Amino acid sequence: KIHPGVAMTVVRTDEILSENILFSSRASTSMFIGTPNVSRREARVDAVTF
Amino acid sequence: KIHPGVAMTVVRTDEILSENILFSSRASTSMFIGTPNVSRREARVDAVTF
Repeated sequence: KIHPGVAMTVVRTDEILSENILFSSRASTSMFIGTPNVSRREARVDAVTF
Repeated sequence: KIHPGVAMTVVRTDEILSENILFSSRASTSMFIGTPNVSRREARVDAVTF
């Protein structure tokens, strides 16, 4: 336990799970929404999937 | 053609084509019958199979 003639600096990164807030003003972003589309995958004997 | 000192027993199986009679009583089973339905399977360079 003798000190050599050179000192050190240590560096280590740590990770946090954090819970945030988000403010957004009124009427800030504008959206344009379309009508959706259907399409049927071919017939499976017991069920049909759209 | 001298007898070796041991005999042998030979086993064969044989197949017979035959006609048959099947008797089934009255109302022995219940058949439930669903509607027939169609779906495409391939499309080759020339034709389409269903």
